[PDB]
Amino acid sequence: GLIEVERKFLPGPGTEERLQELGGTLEYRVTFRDTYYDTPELSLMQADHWLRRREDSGWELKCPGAAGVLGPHTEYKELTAEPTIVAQLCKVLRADGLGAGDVAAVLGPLGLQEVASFVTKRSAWKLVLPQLRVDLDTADFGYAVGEVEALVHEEAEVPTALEKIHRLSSMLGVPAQETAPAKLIVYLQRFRPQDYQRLLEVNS
Repeated sequence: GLIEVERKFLPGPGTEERLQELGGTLEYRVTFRDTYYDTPELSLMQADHWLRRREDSGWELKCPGAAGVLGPHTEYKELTAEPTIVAQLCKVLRADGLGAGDVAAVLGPLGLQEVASFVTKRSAWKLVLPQLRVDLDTADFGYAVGEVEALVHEEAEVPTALEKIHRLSSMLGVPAQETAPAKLIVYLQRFRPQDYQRLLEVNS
């Protein structure tokens, strides 16, 4: 139950320089491979849940922290304990008690399948005020996207995190009303358009 509060944006030529000028430091660069999973009907995505396997690492379910109330794609609790990931997968897909301690065992009984696997290179920036993060991601299919991010522990901490993230974003030059899609979504646009389209359709 670590809570990610986030705002994606398309980085510009001056993004990194502005981050430096604000006292930000580049903490690490990292390449990782992620495989995303869903049912044929895309039940998780439609529920704004995001299941992936970080290759060589472990599983993660992103669970929306304020569905309905907040605008979408703003707040996620990141589940990494597999017994909890399973419990929650069964909850959203409406399967019963499976008796499952692990996701791999749960994949077939729940009708979950691989929908994407791709490599990302990340530059991870921190701002040391108690801290904000700015990840700059370039996926292996050419899409560059950024994310201003706060990690909190309490849902009570979320309104403040939002304000902080909104304010950092302005200072980086991101128009109040700009949005940018997740890497996964540009992946579907490019390689599985029929899935991208069904997601825009059913979301109307």
